[PDB]
Amino acid sequence: PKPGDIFEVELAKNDNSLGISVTGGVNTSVRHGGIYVKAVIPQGAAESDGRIHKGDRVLAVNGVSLEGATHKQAVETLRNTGQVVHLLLEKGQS
Amino acid sequence: PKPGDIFEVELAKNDNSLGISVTGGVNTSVRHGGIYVKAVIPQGAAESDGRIHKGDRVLAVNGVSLEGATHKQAVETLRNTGQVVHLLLEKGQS
Amino acid sequence: PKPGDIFEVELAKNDNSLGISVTGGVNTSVRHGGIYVKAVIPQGAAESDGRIHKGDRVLAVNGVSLEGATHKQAVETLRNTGQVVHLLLEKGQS
Amino acid sequence: PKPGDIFEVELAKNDNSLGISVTGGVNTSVRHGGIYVKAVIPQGAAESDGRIHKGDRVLAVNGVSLEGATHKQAVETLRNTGQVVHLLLEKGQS
Amino acid sequence: PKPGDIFEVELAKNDNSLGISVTGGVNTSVRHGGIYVKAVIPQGAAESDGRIHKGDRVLAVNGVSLEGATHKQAVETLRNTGQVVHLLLEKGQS
Amino acid sequence: PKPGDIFEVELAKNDNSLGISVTGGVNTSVRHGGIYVKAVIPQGAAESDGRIHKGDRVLAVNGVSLEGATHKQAVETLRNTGQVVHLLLEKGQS
Repeated sequence: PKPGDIFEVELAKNDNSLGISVTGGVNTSVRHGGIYVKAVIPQGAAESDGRIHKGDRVLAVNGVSLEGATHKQAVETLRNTGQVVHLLLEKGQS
Repeated sequence: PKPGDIFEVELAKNDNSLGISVTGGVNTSVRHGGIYVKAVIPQGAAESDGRIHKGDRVLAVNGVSLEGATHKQAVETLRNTGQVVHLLLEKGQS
Repeated sequence: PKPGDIFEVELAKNDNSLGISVTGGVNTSVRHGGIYVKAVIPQGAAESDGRIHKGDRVLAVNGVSLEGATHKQAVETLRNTGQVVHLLLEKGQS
Repeated sequence: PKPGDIFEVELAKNDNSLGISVTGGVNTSVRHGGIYVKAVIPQGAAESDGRIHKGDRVLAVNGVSLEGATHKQAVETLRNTGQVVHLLLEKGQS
Repeated sequence: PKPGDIFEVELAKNDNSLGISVTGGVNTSVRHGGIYVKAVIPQGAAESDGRIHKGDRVLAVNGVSLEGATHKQAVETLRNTGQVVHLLLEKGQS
Repeated sequence: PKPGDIFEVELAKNDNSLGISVTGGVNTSVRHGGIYVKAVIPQGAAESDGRIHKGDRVLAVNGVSLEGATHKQAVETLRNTGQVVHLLLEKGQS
């Protein structure tokens, strides 16, 4: 994808983690309060898969929008998932 | 989804089980012979994922309709899959 | 698709009709009480498209299951759509 | 869909209009700057289709995110499309 | 999409044309015997839609691969469709 | 699917393998340089899943076309993936 493009992934966890950290939330001044990929963890699931990078916006998890989520809630939403997770993203770096 | 809506999931097994029991089949008097989720097994894959609930109808597995399946046939169709399974469902009533 | 396979189409109406007649519904003795394609109307939209054939089962319209529909209800659901309609189907026999 | 659910539509224009008006954008004082459906025009494309309503958020158009878009920019993004437009939404009216 | 990316479009015809011309086929010496977009016709459907460009590869039409098609067969496959057509493409080089 | 149909799968690895061996690539004399399933490994991931068979063509991996791939490039593309891999295929003859 190009920056700005929507894309979706079915991401399998490794070590029961998606291998990303997130930044943002409505409680934050992070732009518009969105949830963004802060970092892909070395040798983690996201990195091995290769489609998600720092800067991508996480729009939804398993069919549910993250709109209105505080940081705590976004993290919890990502954790409260099974071994394969459906993620909807916008490609960052535009 | 709301009751009646179509949804799809890619569900990873836990210890080779999707963690759902089903009821129904053409051989039964259940509704019109359809395959429905009887229970989401505690601690299982379907429960962790959080999208599938008791009463949802399973319409297809890995791209093949369950039409005409007996109960036994549906159970075996669900078992005879790999580690991640594509499921097409209709959301049940609350 | 082969018989039994799930497929979907986005079908544009010709002169406000999808060009399919249906058979079945829970008030009939058509198998499983399902809604099936009775005919692909000559010169109509479904015929021109080429993917839908007599005997295919219509599972959903614009994201909403036809589960439990009477014949009349199914016909209305098809008719109460805009110009392009999303249809979910099961490929029929022979 | 339930409020908060992601959904997508392929919507055909009527009289070269999708038959919805929008509110919001980065510059505006509305809802985190996101783009929301303000109204569905009577007899219009979106109304006939029946899947989009006031309050839904428009996440993307033809594969491209509306993220960071101003009002004018969003309104034009919607206009510079062809006869059928792919829309990604979040169901509103919690 | 970036060059090499898969993308899909539901394209409504304008004046009964998709507004694209193609090059290639197993009877030509075009690379891989593939079918490529030769031109997008000014003011046509593809151009208004904005997602398809010269050099993109057409992988499939309405669910069917163009693998092994001669040039005339590819053209006919494109023509022998309804008012809205599902196209699977690979993004070409710019 | 029928021969020539497009299908997609989300395939989970078993013991870090997709359970398929492929043949072809631009450097080979196989077909028109495409990447094809040579075998599915007994008791492996692809076999258990049941949708991919010898002769199917792999068109893309995780959203990126295998156009122009040498064999070694194709294999590396398959390997440089996470635990669940999105594959786009054309159903082979028979």
